[PDB]
Amino acid sequence: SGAIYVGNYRVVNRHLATHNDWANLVWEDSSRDLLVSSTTAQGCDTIARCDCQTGVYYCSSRRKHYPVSFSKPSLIFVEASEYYPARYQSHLMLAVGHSEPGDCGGILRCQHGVVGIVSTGGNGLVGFADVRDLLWLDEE
Ligand SMILES: COCc1cc(C(N)=O)no1
Ligand SMILES: [Zn+2]
Repeated sequence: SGAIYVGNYRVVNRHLATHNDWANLVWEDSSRDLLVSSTTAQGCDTIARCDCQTGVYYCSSRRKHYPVSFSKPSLIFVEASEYYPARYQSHLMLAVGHSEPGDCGGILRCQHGVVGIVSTGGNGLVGFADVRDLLWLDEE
């Protein structure tokens, strides 16, 4: 589990979005595993605006943050997980690291801020849903 709290937006994995999220929906995209909802209180996070390929992510299944190198966001085939069938996911970055389903929502960060959230795992990789292209998160 986990979210990004930027301005008055909550960014969650689409597959972990709650009824309140859907009832306060700003934007969602199944192909990216992302959903954004409204918040009453302003959040503490800053979104990275960069093309970094190194950062640090939180792995809840290890209670640890790990430094990783990651691929640029792309359209990637993802094998079946407990929460999605095998399918293509867009805007996905991969690193070598540990990720189980419950790790979804952990933040990947670089020197510029939040890069994305854990979205995929298995076979010794962790996949992150990028948010750095979502420039509208920084206003309004
Ligand atoms: C004026 O409150 C609007 C509102 C409600 C919510 C919510 N419940 O998620 N977020 O913003
Ligand atoms: Zn960066």
